[PDB]
Amino acid sequence: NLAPLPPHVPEHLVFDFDMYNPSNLSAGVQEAWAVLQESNVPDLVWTRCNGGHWIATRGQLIREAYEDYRHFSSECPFIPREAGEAYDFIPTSMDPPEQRQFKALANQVVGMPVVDKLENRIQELACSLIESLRPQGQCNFTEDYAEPFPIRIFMLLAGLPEEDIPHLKYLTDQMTRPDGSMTFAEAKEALYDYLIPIIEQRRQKPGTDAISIVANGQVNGRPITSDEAKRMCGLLLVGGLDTVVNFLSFSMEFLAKSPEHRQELIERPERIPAACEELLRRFSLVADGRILTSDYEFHGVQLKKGDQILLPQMLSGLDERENACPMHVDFSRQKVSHTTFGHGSHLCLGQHLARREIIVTLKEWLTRIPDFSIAPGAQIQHKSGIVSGVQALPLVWDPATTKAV
Ligand code: HEM
Repeated sequence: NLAPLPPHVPEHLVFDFDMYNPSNLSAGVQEAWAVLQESNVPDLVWTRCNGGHWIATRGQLIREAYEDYRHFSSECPFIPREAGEAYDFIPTSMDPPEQRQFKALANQVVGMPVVDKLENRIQELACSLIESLRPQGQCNFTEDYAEPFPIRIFMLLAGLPEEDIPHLKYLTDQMTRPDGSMTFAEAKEALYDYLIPIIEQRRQKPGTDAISIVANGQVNGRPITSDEAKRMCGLLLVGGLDTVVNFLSFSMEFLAKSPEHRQELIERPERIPAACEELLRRFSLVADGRILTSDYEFHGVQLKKGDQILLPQMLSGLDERENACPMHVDFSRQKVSHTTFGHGSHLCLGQHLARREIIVTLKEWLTRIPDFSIAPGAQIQHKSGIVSGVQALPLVWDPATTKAV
């Protein structure tokens, strides 16, 4: 389904890439997206899929566009346009200076001090989850750890019932990896229907949870409104349920295939932090964009007001001009360059929480289950979207080789 080429788009700048169903998906989602970085592809292209939009294929441009909010606005960050228009999460749908105020409050509920406070709990859940799987000798990583671990920690932070996970997770997934079952506006509607009552109650009888903190916060000297609280909370929800979840599978899929990398971390644990960054670079998984606020010429290409442009955060670290041998995982890289957590005034607020959950998982898993692999006959399938993911990850191991700690 290709849309007719706009009058201002040069025919030679056309490359029909479908961010929701890339061609070589079978080889891995990152590999599938990296085709945009082949010699035959210009730095800035236009695809006719999903309504027609631009795509910046180089780290340099991606960074530039993200730094220039004057021309590239957050107002419409999702593709297709229908989704981006219905998109109203705070603070991502807003540009600075406005953005700053809300960013500050959000940082209060998921910032560093909060992570430091939840450390022991994160460590406890990881250990408990793993120890319970260790003797089984097998599991579907995606549903047995990748999902429960980060999500339960979030529900704990938000003070929400673990019984709502299935419902909430489904709605989130429809927003990043659309099933066609429902439009973005509907998924968004459903999620807000869930939050409104809760925020209401949290305004009258406040608690210590992130939701209470947000629902009763102060922005620009005055108090936050219900709508504003609802829109910010909706964003924390999507971030807490559909980000770390997927990243952990990509990483575990790789560690399961690379004994030498597992070994390296087991012997030189001081390398884990560095390893975490390299994996964040190699298995980057986010791709959203911006909207042109006016006609603007970007690197020789003429962009028209209203044009939407995808700035794949995942491509920056795969660009050979930024990292030599991009597809190779090297824990000892002198300089690990990436924009996995974004770039510009919208740099990820939950990156500290994320890194903590990743580093804990790596350390605690390899301690108890140092040797594991992917189940025979299983074919690991990836899925593309605003946030890419793994369908399932069947792992197997000899319990006799595990270590109860
Ligand atoms: C590996 C995990 C994660 C990745 C790769 C990631 C990636 C990103 C990216 C690329 C952005 C920038 C989007 C843009 O500029 O349009 C972002 C924003 C954000 N992330 Fe994360 N994120 C992760 C985990 C989290 C978690 C766990 C939370 C917390 C619940 C979270 C909350 C946010 C928020 C609130 C923003 C919006 C900040 C703003 O608009 O100013 N993220 N994230």
